[PDB]
Amino acid sequence: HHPCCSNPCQNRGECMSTGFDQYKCDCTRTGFYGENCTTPEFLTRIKLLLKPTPNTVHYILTHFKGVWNIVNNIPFLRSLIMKYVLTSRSYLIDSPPTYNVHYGYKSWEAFSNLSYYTRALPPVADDCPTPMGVKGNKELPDSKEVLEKVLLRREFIPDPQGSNMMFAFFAQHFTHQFFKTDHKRGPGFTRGLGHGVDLNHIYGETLDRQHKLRLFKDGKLKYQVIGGEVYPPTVKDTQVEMIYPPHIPENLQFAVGQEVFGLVPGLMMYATIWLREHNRVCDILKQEHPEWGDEQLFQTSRLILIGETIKIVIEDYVQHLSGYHFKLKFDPELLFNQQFQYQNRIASEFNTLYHWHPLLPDTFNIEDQEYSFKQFLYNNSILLEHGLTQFVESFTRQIAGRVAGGRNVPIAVQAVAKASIDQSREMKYQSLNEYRKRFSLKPYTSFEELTGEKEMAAELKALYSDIDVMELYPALLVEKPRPDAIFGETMVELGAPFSLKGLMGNPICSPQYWKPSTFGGEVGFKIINTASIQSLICNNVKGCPFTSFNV
Amino acid sequence: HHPCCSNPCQNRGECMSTGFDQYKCDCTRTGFYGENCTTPEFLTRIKLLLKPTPNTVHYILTHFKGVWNIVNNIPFLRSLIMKYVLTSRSYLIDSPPTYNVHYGYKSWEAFSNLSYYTRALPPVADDCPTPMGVKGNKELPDSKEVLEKVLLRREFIPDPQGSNMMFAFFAQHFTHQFFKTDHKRGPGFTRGLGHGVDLNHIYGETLDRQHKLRLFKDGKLKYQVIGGEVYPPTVKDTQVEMIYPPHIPENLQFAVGQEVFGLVPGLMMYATIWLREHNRVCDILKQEHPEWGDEQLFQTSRLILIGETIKIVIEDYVQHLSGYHFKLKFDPELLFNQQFQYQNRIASEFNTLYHWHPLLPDTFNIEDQEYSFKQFLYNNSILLEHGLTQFVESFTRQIAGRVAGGRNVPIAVQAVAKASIDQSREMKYQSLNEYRKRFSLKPYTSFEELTGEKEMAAELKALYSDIDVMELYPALLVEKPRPDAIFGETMVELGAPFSLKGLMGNPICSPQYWKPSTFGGEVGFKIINTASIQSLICNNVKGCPFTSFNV
Ligand code: COH
Ligand code: COH
Ligand SMILES: *[C@@H]1O[C@H](CO)[C@@H](O[C@@H]2O[C@H](CO)[C@@H](O[C@H]3O[C@H](CO)[C@@H](O)[C@H](O)[C@@H]3O)[C@H](O)[C@H]2NC(C)=O)[C@H](O)[C@H]1NC(C)=O
Ligand SMILES: *[C@@H]1O[C@H](CO)[C@@H](O[C@@H]2O[C@H](CO)[C@@H](O)[C@H](O)[C@H]2NC(C)=O)[C@H](O)[C@H]1NC(C)=O
Ligand SMILES: *[C@@H]1O[C@H](CO)[C@@H](O[C@@H]2O[C@H](CO)[C@@H](O)[C@H](O)[C@H]2NC(C)=O)[C@H](O)[C@H]1NC(C)=O
Ligand SMILES: *[C@@H]1O[C@H](CO)[C@@H](O[C@@H]2O[C@H](CO)[C@@H](O)[C@H](O)[C@H]2NC(C)=O)[C@H](O)[C@H]1NC(C)=O
Ligand SMILES: CC/C=C\C/C=C\C/C=C\CCCCCCCC(=O)O
Ligand SMILES: CC/C=C\C/C=C\C/C=C\CCCCCCCC(=O)O
Ligand SMILES: CCCCCCCCO[C@@H]1O[C@H](CO)[C@@H](O)[C@H](O)[C@H]1O
Ligand SMILES: *[C@@H]1O[C@H](CO)[C@@H](O)[C@H](O)[C@H]1NC(C)=O
Ligand SMILES: *[C@@H]1O[C@H](CO)[C@@H](O)[C@H](O)[C@H]1NC(C)=O
Repeated sequence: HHPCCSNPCQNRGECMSTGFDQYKCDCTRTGFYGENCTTPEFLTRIKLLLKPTPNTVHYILTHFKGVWNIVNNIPFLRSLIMKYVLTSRSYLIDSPPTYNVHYGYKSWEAFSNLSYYTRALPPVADDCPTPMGVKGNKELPDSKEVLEKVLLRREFIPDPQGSNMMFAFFAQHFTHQFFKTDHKRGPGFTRGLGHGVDLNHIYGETLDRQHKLRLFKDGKLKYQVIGGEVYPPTVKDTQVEMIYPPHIPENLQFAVGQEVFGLVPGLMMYATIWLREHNRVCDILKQEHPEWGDEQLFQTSRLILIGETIKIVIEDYVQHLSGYHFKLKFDPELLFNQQFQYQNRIASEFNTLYHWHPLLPDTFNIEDQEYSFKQFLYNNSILLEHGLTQFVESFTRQIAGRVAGGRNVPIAVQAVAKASIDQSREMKYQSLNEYRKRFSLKPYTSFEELTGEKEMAAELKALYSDIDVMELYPALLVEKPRPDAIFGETMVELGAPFSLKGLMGNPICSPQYWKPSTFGGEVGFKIINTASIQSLICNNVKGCPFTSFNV
Repeated sequence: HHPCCSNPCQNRGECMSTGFDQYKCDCTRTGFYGENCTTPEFLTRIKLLLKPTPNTVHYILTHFKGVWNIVNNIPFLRSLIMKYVLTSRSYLIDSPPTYNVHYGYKSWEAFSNLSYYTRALPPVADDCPTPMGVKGNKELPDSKEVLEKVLLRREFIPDPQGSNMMFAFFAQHFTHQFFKTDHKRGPGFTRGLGHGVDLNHIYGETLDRQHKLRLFKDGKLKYQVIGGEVYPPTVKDTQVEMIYPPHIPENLQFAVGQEVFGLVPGLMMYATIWLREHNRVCDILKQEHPEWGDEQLFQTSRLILIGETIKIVIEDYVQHLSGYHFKLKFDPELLFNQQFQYQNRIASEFNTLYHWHPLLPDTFNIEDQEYSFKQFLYNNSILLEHGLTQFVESFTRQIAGRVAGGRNVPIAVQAVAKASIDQSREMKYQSLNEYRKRFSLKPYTSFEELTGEKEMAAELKALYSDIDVMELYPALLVEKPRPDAIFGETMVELGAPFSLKGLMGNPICSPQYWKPSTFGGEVGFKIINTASIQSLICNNVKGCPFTSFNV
């Protein structure tokens, strides 16, 4: 078996076979040396005793509301802090990217082939003696047992942070531009070849789909008017392929950039809101530039919408998820004198950790109705019946589920939850503890320490035996949450570097792009820098209902 | 007409229309302000009073051999100087990239579509009153007339810097991995989607082509053995498409990563040398790693050859061209504490300036024979007849043509020389003087100042009327050379930023890749960091003949 199977190399050191049964660790720039990269250099030892733990940092950022209130009002100070949040998080991501499901060593194939998700840790080699390497039993516990014992919802557990359905649907719509598993090829492959925030879920992944969605007048997207309301055009009108089961009537097959977005009326609500936003931006641009043509109106609006998206995601979405009293800021200039790579490759494990199915409620409650999963799925009649204003007002009020803490996956999606476990193993993911060490976190020393509780911990001990072979995905969903929080530490500490990297990595954030003329002048540039989830709804939904990401 | 037609914004200010007959310049981070970005800030005023001209710096680099001898052997000084070279040149290149032939403003399409070459200057708008904007006549002079009066060789002008045919064929083999114009789509499009030094000219641009070239044993590339010598395998054996006339003997239809390389035996010489190098690195790695299979042997050799290529290009090829007494160094670590983007997009103008037609001799002299272009073209028999040893010995001794200085384009390639002019015009290139200002050079104030001479200057004055509409490509070939140099200022000052950017921008130069484990341990790493043009031939050509890029 591969001499690296036991993952001997510590502290981001890299393992290489040097014979059939010997390895060498490459400790370059890790700040450690010795056979396994565990002897700290003097200056490292100094950093290690002065580094606060992630839990300490969390405490600080979630208390002293009064101090943060002052901090938030000193632009100089707010910038300093926001800069440090960006730099520290991004240093954890390999960029240019390295490994993928087929390459546990760096290769040109893994670097150059955009069809793969990248990998933050290399796969476990095919010939290892146990699924996690050398530890644990020959087989991992039946995934149906893991799912049933510690993942499936008994009573609905509401998110104590107050996340609503506007938030759950925003997360689903936004992340589905960059998590687009290519099932013809397997779970380690993506169809999102732009690998980030390019708004392909609005404009289409390829030029051909974009051209069928565009009106070719005024920079606009095609649309239809139903009952005086603007909605996406149909499949029949556009020839844009969409995934619909065969019983969907032609007039109900809306066409949008992402072909799975007809699956869910919460996804279509966002699709329709963003299509309106693009056309509203074209209108403002045409007023600023009566000399411009359609192609430039269209491309400039798309750049403006990419900036609006990043800005909302940082200052509304991540803000709300963080629970911080510090006010996060979208400001590309904070990086202009730092070392930072303006590029991103989507990581398989970032896709895995975003499988937030416990966020889903037991029913979808719009106005006086409570729809089951079966009535909601595929059913865009519900959208037309109630209308966008009612959808916003209903979803803003309805609470989502807690994600960490265990037993909160709705039964309606049990096959999806089981697939995440199975596919993690097909992709030969290393263990939870290897992933915690990869992200500068202490390994968990027991199931009880992971869960913070006794009963789920004891079920997992019986299922897995050894904490060091506990798997990443189920651990994210059973992990002890922060006090009154939606997530536990592992979710935050992996999720935040992948997220900030992907947001800031965008070329629009680069110094040659981040200038008013990129966006058609100061008016277009202000649209980005003042965008918000409330303004997005206010500008594009009749009556301008109030909204946010909390109930 | 477009109000930016006259190129009103200076100092890398960006021009935008603000109504039908009005523009705004965006002076963001230029160090200038005012309507056209021409009023310098105080620090800018200071930094401009202190900056030496390129010709002063070139003079210092090519004199005081005595001092440079000292500097070359003080590793700390050498590194400090090489560091400054890398950083100051790279800063001129937009990265992430911006314009292309269809987009004279930033857009997602121009960012994301890898089929385009990028553009260092936006194209002249389609509706400008003259080819170059607003200056000059309604039509540029007939390209055949410019070609015949100032470009065509009367008698062969030797390169005074002593470049040889090893150098000339190395330039052509090396640059044709990244200049691969997609003539199906147009001159502003490329088939080299890796946009740099990925060695697709050895390994194939696509995975399907790579797999047909590979042996699948020991990491190796397929090959044949003719009269005891190793050569690339055939088109028949591999089913790899190559460009060859119908008459070529089956066994001379050599198949290599790049489809056009059977065109010229000097290109097949280097293809053959590099195929041998790949398989020799396979043998070294198999010895080091008997545990490794074919796939990892193949990928790790590729990474190693990519490193060897960068190494030789900087320390042999660019060293030679530069004329400097300072010893250039390939060392990724010099950029580790600098701001630098590990990515590259090939510029259309870098392709245009690399049209080094005048390097070609009047005949190709091997051993006793002197072959004409007609006899040399598509003729791999000559390679087999003389053998690689004789190739290297003859090409090392045969001098190449001078590139600048005018009238040195061999007539056998006059059609290609005329195409460079016609296609520059189709891609709506801005003028020489706009390019010189883009790269911080003073615009030429007369045709005489451009050429350093009278007769060509007078022909060009009558052809073009205004120096501000002289064209880039033909200016590079008539420009007054540096003293006994192969190139003028404009060639070196545009060429060096594009070159060093594409060299250092490669992911293998990034801190996560630049580690001995990437290359299979210390043995593979050393192969890279001790590569030269001499060791390349010594290891792979029977008898280990002396070679160099000069004499
Ligand atoms: C972001 C939070 C979130 C939410 C709220 C959510 C809500 C819902 C929902 C009700 C509206 C339904 C019916 C489903 C059903 C599914 N989900 Co999501 N999912 C979410 C995050 C994800 C992610 C991320 C993936 C992987 C997508 C991929 O890789 O293509 C996923 C995968 C799936 C798949 C697998 C098919 C595939 O194309 O990979 C199904 C089926 N699920 N989910
Ligand atoms: C670098 C030095 C160099 C040399 C020594 C050289 C030597 C030779 C040679 C010797 C046997 C022959 C027969 C030709 C003939 C040709 N050259 Co070159 N070329 C060179 C630099 C280039 C470049 C760069 C291009 C554009 C390549 C592309 O875009 O595909 C080119 C283009 C061409 C093309 C067609 C592609 C195009 O873009 O128009 C032909 C045909 N030529 N050339
Ligand atoms: C990168 O940009 C290239 C230049 O735009 C582009 O090539 C172009 O692709 C389009 C659309 O696929 C082809 O045009 C076709 O448009 C309609 C679509 O319904 C067809 O029915 C027409 O008959 C026509 O064939 C363009 O001809 C083609 N232009 C070229 C090759 O110069 C690439 O598609 C873009 N690449 C990517 C990844 O987007
Ligand atoms: C290097 O890390 C390795 C891999 O775990 C260590 O090797 C194991 O060490 C344990 C405890 O000392 C023993 O069971 C064996 O000696 C090792 N196992 C195997 C399979 O060899 C090693 O001791 C660490 N090396 C150093 C020098 O600290
Ligand atoms: C910016 O450049 C513009 C356009 O190139 C200048 O306009 C010219 O300036 C002077 C007028 O005194 C003349 O040389 C030209 O006849 C003018 N041409 C046009 C089209 O206006 C303008 O002055 C520059 N602005 C500044 C403030 O320097
Ligand atoms: C990226 O890698 C995938 C997986 O290797 C490649 O997909 C395969 O293409 C091969 C070789 O042409 C085929 O035999 C199979 O049809 C594909 N295998 C799959 C999908 O798993 C893909 O071609 C690569 N992309 C690029 C640009 O090279
Ligand atoms: C391409 C990826 C770009 C954006 C991804 C968007 C949202 C994901 C945000 C967080 C995932 C879980 C951790 C939450 C981050 C809050 C903590 C912090 O700001 O440090
Ligand atoms: C893809 C880009 C990578 C490599 C470029 C390859 C060759 C370029 C070399 C010459 C173009 C003219 C450059 C002369 C540079 C010498 C001066 C200097 O180093 O500053
Ligand atoms: C080498 C191909 C020459 C083709 C001749 C057509 C162009 C003639 O051009 C003339 O050539 C003369 C001879 O060198 C020069 O003295 C003139 O200045 C030049 O205009
Ligand atoms: C779809 O939802 C509508 C409400 O608009 C409901 O009346 C109908 O029964 C649903 N259809 C299905 C197939 O569940
Ligand atoms: C090709 O080269 C051979 C020598 O190897 C030469 O004698 C022959 O004439 C050439 N063929 C053509 C078509 O010129």
